[PDB]
Amino acid sequence: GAPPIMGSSVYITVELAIAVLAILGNVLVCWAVWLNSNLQNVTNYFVVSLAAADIAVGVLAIPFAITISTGFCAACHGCLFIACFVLVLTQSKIFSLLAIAIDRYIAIRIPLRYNGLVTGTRAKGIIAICWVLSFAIGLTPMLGWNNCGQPKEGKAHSQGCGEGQVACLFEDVVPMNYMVYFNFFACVLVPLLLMLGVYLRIFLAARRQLADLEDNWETLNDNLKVIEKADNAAQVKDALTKMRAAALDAQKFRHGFDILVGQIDDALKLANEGKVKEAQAAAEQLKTTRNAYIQKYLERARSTLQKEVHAAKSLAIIVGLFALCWLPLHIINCFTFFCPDCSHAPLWLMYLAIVLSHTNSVVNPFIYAYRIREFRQTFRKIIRSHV
Ligand SMILES: Cc1c(C#N)cccc1-c1cc(-c2cn(Cc3cccc(C(C)(C)O)n3)nn2)nc(N)n1
Ligand SMILES: CC(C)CCC[C@@H](C)[C@H]1CC[C@H]2[C@@H]3CC=C4C[C@@H](O)CC[C@]4(C)[C@H]3CC[C@]12C
Ligand SMILES: CC(C)CCC[C@@H](C)[C@H]1CC[C@H]2[C@@H]3CC=C4C[C@@H](O)CC[C@]4(C)[C@H]3CC[C@]12C
Ligand SMILES: CC(C)CCC[C@@H](C)[C@H]1CC[C@H]2[C@@H]3CC=C4C[C@@H](O)CC[C@]4(C)[C@H]3CC[C@]12C
Ligand SMILES: CCCCCCCC/C=C\CCCCCCCC(=O)O
Repeated sequence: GAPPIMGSSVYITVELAIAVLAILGNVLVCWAVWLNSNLQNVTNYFVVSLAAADIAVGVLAIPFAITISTGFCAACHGCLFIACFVLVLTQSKIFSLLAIAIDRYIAIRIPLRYNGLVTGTRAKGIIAICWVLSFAIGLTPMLGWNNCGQPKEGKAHSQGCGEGQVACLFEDVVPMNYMVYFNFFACVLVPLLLMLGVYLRIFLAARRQLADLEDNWETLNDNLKVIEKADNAAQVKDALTKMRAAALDAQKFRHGFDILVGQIDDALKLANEGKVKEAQAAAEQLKTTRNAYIQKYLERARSTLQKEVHAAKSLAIIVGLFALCWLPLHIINCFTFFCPDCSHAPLWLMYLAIVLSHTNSVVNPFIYAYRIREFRQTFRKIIRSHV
């Protein structure tokens, strides 16, 4: 067996590199929100809670991980705390991520009421409430769901540990049924699936709204055809009534729809009197209102929904990379736990899976920079002005 300090040295050098980049990158996220009022919306308060958790990974959870890989003699419950602290920070990120998905779902489903429902003061109260539950979830082992009542006394002796001490190792003190049933299944997988449902519902909503617009637009332009090409009064009235509801429905900028419906009322009135050619010609005045007001709403509405879709995809990539960085390690615990006949994943793979999970704390800054113009532009200023 190769001197264990050769593998540890690599693992540790890598952990530190990752802690450095987690700190830098998420500091930049915070500095960017601090400085650009275009980034000071509720959604980004959760971005900031997320970046704080990732700063805390680099400043505390990674040094803790390095520590608890040595097996050092430690009081069992102090071992548990350096083992479990990172579970808190991770739970924090899961709640931020879920909050964000719900925020954008409210934003696209009821845009009209979002600013009176989703306020900065309520966001901050939700964040605080989430941090406190994260401490309760990730430190639950401290409350007694732990292996400190059944230490490995042979192992503690072979290391000369004091009395009451254990060799301090994540899997020796944190029970694996906590890690699998409670943490993984219930505190991680259930929320990720929820977030999956929510982003589903967001994309469906957006897809339905865009079609509604495109329908309303076609109701508008086809019912005109029916008018130009009629020779009967009632044909004109019928086609106009179907433009008016499709106009009021799209209304749900004002000069544009006032004129439009008013001109439709104008033409409806003419058509009820049997003035076919006089209604057909008043209808034609609508086309002028279409080109100048309605088609510009169609397009800005389309543009806003495409931006929400693009934004929601950017945030779902954050959640997928969270899942990618953490599932291997969860999957390993599931084998450790459910297959006592299987050999334990080898050390080298544990190294790989642990460092992989920690790299998640580096990736969010890059997503913002690659996918969110306002962040990317801010990031450039901060770098230039303070190289
Ligand atoms: C925390 C967590 C979460 C969260 N949040 C989610 C899923 C799984 C885990 C998680 C984490 C760790 C772990 C172990 N170490 C210290 C360390 C470093 C290098 C090598 C070694 C040895 C002794 C070789 O095993 N041990 N750091 N994290 N171990 C396990 N099974 N699960
Ligand atoms: C604000 C931040 C920097 C505070 C950080 C405090 C951290 C590093 C402290 C608080 C609790 C501490 C632990 C409490 C108890 C023990 C048991 C002892 O046998 C070995 C050290 C160990 C495991 C400590 C390690 C350091 C520790 C984790
Ligand atoms: C989420 C994406 C990246 C997929 C990740 C799947 C990974 C974690 C899977 C693929 C193959 C798996 C390994 C296959 C075989 C063994 C041997 C067994 O004795 C312990 C589990 C162990 C060591 C598995 C650990 C988890 C593993 C490495
Ligand atoms: C959406 C997906 C990623 C959710 C997570 C899937 C998890 C729960 C699945 C993926 C593959 C599964 C493992 C496949 C094989 C074995 C070996 C068996 O002897 C014990 C169960 C165990 C260890 C399974 C446990 C559950 C498992 C780890
Ligand atoms: C913004 C910071 C939020 C502060 C949250 C503090 C709430 C902590 C909630 C439950 C913690 C449960 C674990 C208690 C550790 C006790 C240590 C011991 O057992 O010796």
